[PDB]
Amino acid sequence: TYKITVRVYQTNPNAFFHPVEKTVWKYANGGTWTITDDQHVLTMGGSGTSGTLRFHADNGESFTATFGVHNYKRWCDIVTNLAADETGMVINQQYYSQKNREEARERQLSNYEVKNAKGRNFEIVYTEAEGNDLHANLIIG
Amino acid sequence: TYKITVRVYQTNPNAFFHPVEKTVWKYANGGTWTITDDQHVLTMGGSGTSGTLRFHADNGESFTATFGVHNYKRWCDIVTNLAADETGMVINQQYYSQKNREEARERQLSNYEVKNAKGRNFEIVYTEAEGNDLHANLIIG
Ligand SMILES: CC(=O)N[C@@H]1[C@@H](O)[C@H](O)[C@@H](CO)O[C@H]1O
Ligand SMILES: CC(=O)N[C@@H]1[C@@H](O)[C@H](O)[C@@H](CO)O[C@H]1O
Repeated sequence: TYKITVRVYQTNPNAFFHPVEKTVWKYANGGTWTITDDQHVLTMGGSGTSGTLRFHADNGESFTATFGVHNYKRWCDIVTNLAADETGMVINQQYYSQKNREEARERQLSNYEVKNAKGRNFEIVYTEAEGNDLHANLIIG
Repeated sequence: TYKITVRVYQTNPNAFFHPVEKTVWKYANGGTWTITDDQHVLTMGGSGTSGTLRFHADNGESFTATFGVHNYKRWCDIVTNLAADETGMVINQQYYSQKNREEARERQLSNYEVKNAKGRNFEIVYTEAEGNDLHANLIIG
């Protein structure tokens, strides 16, 4: 099994984001999202699956942060500028069907950042980036 | 918009279930799962969508409880004896393509119960079953 423990950092007082969806993809015997000490903990049955957290702010901004393991190496991606019909479960499935998402997963990134249309930065950084007990920061700008 | 507020009653000390996935379907401008006063709150953009909570117990038992609005009336369904590849997001999507799930949704039930292979009962009952501010108990046997 693989575990990814996620700590969320919010740095900008002009918004407040909160989790509104948490999904687990069906490969590698699935998995579970739970909470321990205010951290989001994804446990997966083996290498080859992932889970997505969707966040929403009062001002209408939203994004997904997806975490997984591909051929025993961690990966992550952020999708911003979400339309109302781009829920977390829609995005999570796309990592195994849609070319640009698949390629993001295949990059096996220990860190990734992107800006939305409003210019806000979002970053994931794995602070424990190897082995079966993985830890990442999600930093919202 | 439609809101469904869910209170979880665990009645049997021989197991302990906790939520491990919370998904939102893409129709009707999607929606959001949040928590207020230990209650799971689903808000949806209009009629025609739903959200799934998956629960897991440390003895290996699990189930999905899905809540939504179909043709302006609440619906619910429970799926248990889940295979490892039947995550919450898998089940949630099935309500919009798999005929038996579609039919369960279209029944617009305000009350439903079912047993798993171990003989445990699971029940959803809407205590406020009318209008746009809906309230349900999820009762674990
Ligand atoms: C601006 C933005 O969010 N771009 C995302 C990018 O971060 C992601 O790597 C890619 C593939 O999933 O999808 C894009 O929509
Ligand atoms: C034992 C069990 O979970 N049976 C479920 C039933 O409750 C549900 O109405 C139906 C359609 O979704 O799918 C079955 O697998």
